[PDB]
Parts: sequence; structure tokens; C-alpha cells
Amino acid sequence: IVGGYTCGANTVPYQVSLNSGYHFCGGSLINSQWVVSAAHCYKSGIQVRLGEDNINVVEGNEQFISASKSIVHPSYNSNTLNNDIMLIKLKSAASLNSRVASISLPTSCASAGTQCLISGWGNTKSSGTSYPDVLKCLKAPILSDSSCKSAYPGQITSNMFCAGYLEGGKDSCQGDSGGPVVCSGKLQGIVSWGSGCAQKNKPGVYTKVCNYVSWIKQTIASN
Ligand SMILES: [Br-]
Ligand SMILES: [Br-]
Ligand SMILES: [Br-]
Ligand SMILES: [Br-]
Ligand SMILES: [Br-]
Ligand SMILES: [Br-]
Ligand SMILES: [Br-]
Ligand SMILES: [Br-]
Ligand SMILES: [Br-]
Ligand SMILES: [Br-]
Ligand SMILES: [Br-]
Ligand SMILES: [Br-]
Ligand SMILES: [Br-]
Ligand SMILES: [Br-]
Ligand SMILES: [Br-]
Ligand SMILES: [Br-]
Ligand SMILES: [Br-]
Ligand SMILES: [Br-]
Ligand SMILES: [Br-]
Ligand SMILES: [Br-]
Ligand SMILES: [Br-]
Ligand SMILES: [Br-]
Ligand SMILES: [Br-]
Ligand SMILES: [Br-]
Ligand SMILES: [Br-]
Ligand SMILES: [Ca+2]
Ligand code: NA
Ligand code: NA
Ligand code: NA
Ligand code: NA
Ligand code: NA
Ligand code: NA
Repeated sequence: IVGGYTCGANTVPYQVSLNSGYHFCGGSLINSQWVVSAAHCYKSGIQVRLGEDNINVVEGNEQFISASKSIVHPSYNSNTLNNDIMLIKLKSAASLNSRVASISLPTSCASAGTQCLISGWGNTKSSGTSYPDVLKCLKAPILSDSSCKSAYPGQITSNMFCAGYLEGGKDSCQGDSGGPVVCSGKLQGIVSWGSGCAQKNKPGVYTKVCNYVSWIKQTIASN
């Protein structure tokens, strides 16, 4: 997250860190058994880390649970990043509490102009590199589909939206991938892609979760 703020420990209780020896992506806890992330975050060997603030220090509220199954969307295209969503089932259920909690799925899509909260452990610099140890947060608006297309001609599908600031300076970044965009208490987006981070006229691009609710629910029901 570039241009954001320190969230505070456990103030984003649905935020997960995906670990394969090191943090590599975010995710969102949607019930005790299941996490939603980006398909481009797929790997074998995922350990889901819940209750994290400092990802490098045990602080006492963590739950470390191996993934049993990873389900990449059937129509995921890694060249176009269309359908950039994956479900991860936990080998055992999380213990839900005030610091480890699920985020509701949307019953309709959110509109342009809606403020959302985007969070993660990704890079905090637009030119440089610098990876934080504690969770970072950014409040940002959903952009118009027309502004999004104009920013990334030929690239924005019906399963994508933009959020952030056309001026630059405030965006998600590398290492935030797979994490949440929450608006009015519902998971509306997954950190998916962009051109660099926090560049002018290059806002973040997010998977449009509302298009996937039926697939999420049916897949959880059957797995
Ligand atoms: Br801060
Ligand atoms: Br739940
Ligand atoms: Br401790
Ligand atoms: Br486990
Ligand atoms: Br299973
Ligand atoms: Br397909
Ligand atoms: Br590819
Ligand atoms: Br292709
Ligand atoms: Br269990
Ligand atoms: Br507990
Ligand atoms: Br607690
Ligand atoms: Br639901
Ligand atoms: Br909703
Ligand atoms: Br809708
Ligand atoms: Br917000
Ligand atoms: Br910062
Ligand atoms: Br940093
Ligand atoms: Br729009
Ligand atoms: Br276009
Ligand atoms: Br909220
Ligand atoms: Br919330
Ligand atoms: Br959505
Ligand atoms: Br720039
Ligand atoms: Br679908
Ligand atoms: Br749906
Ligand atoms: Ca920790
Ligand atoms: Na990929
Ligand atoms: Na644990
Ligand atoms: Na495609
Ligand atoms: Na806003
Ligand atoms: Na830090
Ligand atoms: Na399309």
C-alpha cells in the first residue's frame, strides 16, 4: 500500500497473509473454513495466517492453518487477468473472535464514488521498494467504468473495476495482491493488477467480487 496509513493491530480482522515460507499475497476470510484471494496468487504449499499485524513477530493473536484445497476460477486467464479469483479451503476451521472474523459477500455491486478500505503488506513506495512488517490501509474510492477504461484501454473486462486516485500517490502495490477491498461492510474487490503502483492515470485494478458470489457459494457448498 502506497500512501496509506498503519491500520492498527487486528483492526482489519478478515485480512489474511498467505505464506509459503514468506508472505506472498493477501486474502480475505469469508467464513471459518474459506479464504478468497487472487488466482495470480496460486501456489502449492500455502499456509494461511490469520490474526496478523506484524508478519515477522508472533504477537499472540495469530492462527496458522494450512490450506487443504486451492480452487482457481475455471475461467481464469493469466494473460488478461480476467477472472482473477481463487478460493482456499483451510485444513481446520479458524476460531472466530473479535480479531479473526469473516467479511460478508456482497448482494449487489458497489457504485463508482463509493469509499472502500484496501489493505495489505505490500510495497509502500511508488519508485522504490520498502515492505512493511505491519498491516497498511488505504481508503479510496471506486472509479467510474469510463475513467477505468480510459486509463487502461483494451484491458478492463466486465469482471474488473478501478479504485484509487487518478492523480497518483495512493494505491495498492506488489505484495497486496489477493487482498481485500471492502465497501460498507462487504467484500467488493480483490487486489489484482495495475501499471506500476501509485502512478498518475494508472489506478489499481480489482476483481469485481459481486460477479462471483454464486460461484463462491456453490463451490463452498460442494467442497
Ligand atoms: Br501511519
Ligand atoms: Br462466518
Ligand atoms: Br506472544
Ligand atoms: Br492446519
Ligand atoms: Br478439505
Ligand atoms: Br471455462
Ligand atoms: Br500468463
Ligand atoms: Br490468452
Ligand atoms: Br475443523
Ligand atoms: Br478464539
Ligand atoms: Br480476540
Ligand atoms: Br453468503
Ligand atoms: Br451489497
Ligand atoms: Br448488481
Ligand atoms: Br472506508
Ligand atoms: Br507508508
Ligand atoms: Br515500509
Ligand atoms: Br460507472
Ligand atoms: Br476499452
Ligand atoms: Br465497512
Ligand atoms: Br467491515
Ligand atoms: Br464487487
Ligand atoms: Br507518476
Ligand atoms: Br462465475
Ligand atoms: Br453472482
Ligand atoms: Ca505476527
Ligand atoms: Na498467474
Ligand atoms: Na495456530
Ligand atoms: Na479473457
Ligand atoms: Na474515498
Ligand atoms: Na512497518
Ligand atoms: Na468483458
